[PDB]
Amino acid sequence: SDSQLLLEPGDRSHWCVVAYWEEKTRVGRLYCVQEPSLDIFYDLPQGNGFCLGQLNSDNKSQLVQKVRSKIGCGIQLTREVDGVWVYNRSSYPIFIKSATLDNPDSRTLLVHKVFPGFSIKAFDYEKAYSLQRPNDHEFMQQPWTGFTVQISFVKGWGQCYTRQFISSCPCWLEVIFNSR
Amino acid sequence: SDSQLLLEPGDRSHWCVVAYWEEKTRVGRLYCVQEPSLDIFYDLPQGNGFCLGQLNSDNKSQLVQKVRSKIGCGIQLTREVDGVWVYNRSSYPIFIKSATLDNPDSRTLLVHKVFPGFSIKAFDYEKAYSLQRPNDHEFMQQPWTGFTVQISFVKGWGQCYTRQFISSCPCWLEVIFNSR
Ligand SMILES: [Cl-]
Ligand SMILES: [Cl-]
Ligand SMILES: [Cl-]
Ligand SMILES: [Cl-]
Ligand SMILES: [Cl-]
Repeated sequence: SDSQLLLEPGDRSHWCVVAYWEEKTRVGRLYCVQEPSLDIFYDLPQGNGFCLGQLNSDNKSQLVQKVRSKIGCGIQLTREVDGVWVYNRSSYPIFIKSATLDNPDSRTLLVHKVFPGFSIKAFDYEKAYSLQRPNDHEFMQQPWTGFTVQISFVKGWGQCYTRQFISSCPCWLEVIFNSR
Repeated sequence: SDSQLLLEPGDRSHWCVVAYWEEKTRVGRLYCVQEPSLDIFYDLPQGNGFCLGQLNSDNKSQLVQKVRSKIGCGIQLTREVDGVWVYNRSSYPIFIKSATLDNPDSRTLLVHKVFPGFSIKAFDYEKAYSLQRPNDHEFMQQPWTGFTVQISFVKGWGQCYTRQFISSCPCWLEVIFNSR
C-alpha cells in the first residue's frame, strides 16, 4: 500500500517483555508489551494477549503437557498507579520471584505463592529504581535480577520445593520490566 | 476514550532488547529494536539510533565519565539472514560474552575482545535454538544466559582482567535476543 509496506523503527515505550519457557527450553518468540494490560493464557477464547497454546514447542513431556492443560485462563499483568500487578485468573496457584517483593536486606530472594483469584504487586518502580541488596552476593553480581520477574504455573521452586531451580519447572515465564 | 477498538497489547516483531548499564546502575529506558540495524553510540555525526550521551545517568563516577566519552561512535548491531553481527566503530576494543561464541562442552563462557574496525557474530539463531552446555552448571541453572549477550566498552572483565564481574565495568550493554 503506502503505510502497509513501511517497517517502523523500534522504541522505548514497551513497558515489559515476556519470555515463555518449558523447563530449559524457550518456546516461541518474545512478546513485547505496549498497552497497559496483558492476559497470558493457554487457548484463544481465554484472553486478550499472549497465547501460549499457539506456541510450537519441542518439549513433548507428559508433565509439561499436564501443566499446560492447567494454565487455562492464566494470569493478567496490569500497570496501576502503584506499580505492576499480577492477577491469577487460573484454577491453580502460580509462584513468583521478584526483587521488589522482598526486604532489601535479605540474603536471598523468596518465591511467593499466589492462589487462584489473588493478586500481588509483581513490580514496584520506585523500589526498583533505588534497590540495593548488599547482603545478596548473587544479586550484586547479576543486577539485572532487579528488573526480571520469574513466574511458574502450578509448580513452585526453591527452598521447600522439590525443584531447586526455576529451569526445572514445566511451564514458566521470564518478565523483563522497563524502567519507565 | 469514547470509541471501541481492536486492541493488540503487544507484538513479537522486536528482534532484540537493549539495556544500557553503568557499573551496577541501569541507565535509561530499554530500547526494543525492530529496524534491521542499530547504531549504539556516545557521539556519532548525524547519528540516528541509541545515543548513550543523551541519557542522564545517576552514576557520577569520573571513571564512568571518561569511558563514556571514549565510546565515541560506538558499535553497530545488525540482524542478518545468518545471525546477528556486531561491528566495532569505536577507537577502543569492546568485549563480548555470548553463549554461541563458545565450545558447548566448556565449563564457563569466555569473554572475547573485538578490535576497532573488526566484526563478530554475536548471536547465531541455530546454535542457540537448543544449545546445551552440560559441563556449565551456571548455564543449566540460568538458561536465559543462552539468549543474552553482554558487551563492555573499553574495559574487559573475567579471567584475564582485574574486574571479575560484568557489573564492575564502567559502561556496558545487556542485549536480549528474540528467536527467529
Ligand atoms: Cl520512543
Ligand atoms: Cl532441581
Ligand atoms: Cl507480532
Ligand atoms: Cl579474545
Ligand atoms: Cl570485581
